[PDB]
Amino acid sequence: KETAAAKFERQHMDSSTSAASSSNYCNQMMKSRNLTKDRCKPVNTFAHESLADVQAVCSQKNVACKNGQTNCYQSYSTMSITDCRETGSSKYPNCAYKTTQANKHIIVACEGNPYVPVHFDASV
Ligand SMILES: [Cl-]
Ligand SMILES: [Cl-]
Ligand SMILES: [Cl-]
Ligand SMILES: [Cl-]
Repeated sequence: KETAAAKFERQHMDSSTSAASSSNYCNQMMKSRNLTKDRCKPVNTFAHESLADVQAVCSQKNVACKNGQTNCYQSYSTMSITDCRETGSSKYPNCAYKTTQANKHIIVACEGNPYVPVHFDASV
């Protein structure tokens, strides 16, 4: 079974590029990160910062999660991220995604030792 730390890294990390280069970024990344295997994952967000910078968020501004938990952390500075969401024509096994790139603060839930991000809550 995939660990909660590695699951976040597979779903929400993309340090290779600075930003989403094209509209086909999500269609390629959702397939490459195995998020369209048996079901097209409706909403997923990739971060375009180094692994150390996203892991550093857990020791930053402590905020409440959307569900009610107190282990979420908002980043101090705005980070380059891309939100991938299914379009109207998206239907398995032909998953289609909308690519939207913007610079925002990231909010991530952190747990364990070392204290690393496991869930991507939202972006502000
Ligand atoms: Cl791990
Ligand atoms: Cl997400
Ligand atoms: Cl680590
Ligand atoms: Cl998540």
